Amino acid sequence: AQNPNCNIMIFHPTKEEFNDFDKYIAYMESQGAHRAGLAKIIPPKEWKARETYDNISEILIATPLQQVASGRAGVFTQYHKKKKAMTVGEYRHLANSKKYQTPPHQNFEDLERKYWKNRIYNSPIYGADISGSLFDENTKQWNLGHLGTIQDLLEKECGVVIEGVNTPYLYFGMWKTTFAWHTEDMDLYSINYLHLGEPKTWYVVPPEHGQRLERLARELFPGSSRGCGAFLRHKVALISPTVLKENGIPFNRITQEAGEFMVTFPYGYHAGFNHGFNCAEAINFATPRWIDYGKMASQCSCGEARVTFSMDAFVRILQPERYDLWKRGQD
Ligand SMILES: O=C(O)CNC(=O)C(=O)O
Ligand SMILES: [Mg+2]
Ligand code: NI
Ligand SMILES: [Zn+2]
Repeated sequence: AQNPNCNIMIFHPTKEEFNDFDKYIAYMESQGAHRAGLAKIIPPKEWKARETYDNISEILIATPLQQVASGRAGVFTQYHKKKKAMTVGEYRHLANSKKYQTPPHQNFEDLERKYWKNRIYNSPIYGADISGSLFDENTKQWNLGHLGTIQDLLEKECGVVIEGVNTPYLYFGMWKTTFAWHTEDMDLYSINYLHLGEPKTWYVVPPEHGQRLERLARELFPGSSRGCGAFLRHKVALISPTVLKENGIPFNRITQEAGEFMVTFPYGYHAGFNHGFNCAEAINFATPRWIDYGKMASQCSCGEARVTFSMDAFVRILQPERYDLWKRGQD
């Protein structure tokens, strides 16, 4: 069995290997990459996403979100307070302001220590889930707006034609902006490209051990767990690496830098934070191997999770027994 310790693997495809996306995901899995829940892919030196990032300042962040924490430094939740619209140029100036800018630090490990010590005492503002793309239309390799759609994959594997679309999303981050512990909708894959700016640190639990994380989370967030049997789908809970180690939870960590892709695998729980002003693009995707994970994905039906239009068909076809309860949580 490849990668039995579930380490995060890093890949360096050649320009030829970068042509066929599906084939390279299957190759990474042949080497055991999915066992980690997360892999890094460094593009060949010949590749670029677009020519420059000099002309992005007029993109609008319609609903910036202030991430307000509650709890203790290593075990906390966050809620998202809506703020007034602002452009990417305005957001970049805000991220660089004395109130929000990255502090002086020695290296990534020092900054990680500072994050976990001090995150809860600040409320950073995040631009999230902005439909759009920064890939040039002429970039033919690993262009996250030109991937095969999840609806087409389901139709190819299972024969059922369904409604829905699958488009990318942009993220604009600052120091201490935080992504809570979660798996993807319907335990899909994700891919994330860091277009520009400062790094993103990731934490991940191997898919084979995800239920260990879920059990700790029920212990640590006992009111939330009573409220909903899949409350991690709410995407509000944080647990630090120190707390995970104290509780024996298997996990790994890695820092993504600008120009690098990350792939998350089905049922790989992940969380992380941004180092300073940055912009990422991400989308969900599927392969044949996903279908069995989609069929078994937990679901939130309490009302909190609310998700895209295109999840309806996935639940309807893959999880007909759960569909009526889930749709009620949508309504
Ligand atoms: O960068 C982010 O805020 C979130 N990214 C992910 O959870 C992802 O691509 O799956
Ligand atoms: Mg612009
Ligand atoms: Ni994710
Ligand atoms: Zn719920």
